[PDB]
Amino acid sequence: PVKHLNSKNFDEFITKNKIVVVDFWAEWCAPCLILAPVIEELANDYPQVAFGKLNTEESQDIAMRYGIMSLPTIMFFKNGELVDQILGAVPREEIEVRLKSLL
Amino acid sequence: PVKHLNSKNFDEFITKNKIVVVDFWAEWCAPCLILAPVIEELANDYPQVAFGKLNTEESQDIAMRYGIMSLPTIMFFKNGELVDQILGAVPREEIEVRLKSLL
Repeated sequence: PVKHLNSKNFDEFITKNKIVVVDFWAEWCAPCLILAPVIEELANDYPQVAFGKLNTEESQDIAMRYGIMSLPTIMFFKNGELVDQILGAVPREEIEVRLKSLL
Repeated sequence: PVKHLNSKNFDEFITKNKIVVVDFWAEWCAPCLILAPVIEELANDYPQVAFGKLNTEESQDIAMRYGIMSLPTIMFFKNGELVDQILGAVPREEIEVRLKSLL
């Protein structure tokens, strides 16, 4: 249920979907890899939210445009606008409380 | 004067050199790219310190071993041991004050 985002489809994803979570990650980032299964299970439980993953090395232009630097970066979008973020691994509860507020 | 480090030569670099600075960076990281010229000029002024750069995407095993997550990460080594770090872009003065303490 988690979309693999790229430079070409990123804008469409956050435009067509009202409430969006984007996981900005990298292959070398241990907390990123650790967080991925929890993002997957959250995507399962919250089909009313669109979840996407953006590999910073793969889509460097998206990473730069958002000034990504601290990983994982979990960004929350509503109506195409960045409304919240989490920097670094956090508990599932941290993500879930922020999701429920946006819903 | 800044060495390009990789998985094979990393340990040697921080072992053979008593005082070392390592710049952990990525191509998509704007503060990383911004900081690179200042690292270069510092390497110029401090030939008594070995400076190296480690591209996280290139040497993922080194990145993971050190639990790198927040970029740029500037790590300071003495006798092969991590003794200080800076997370994120900082002024040159921040790096220079920490360098002078280690010297």
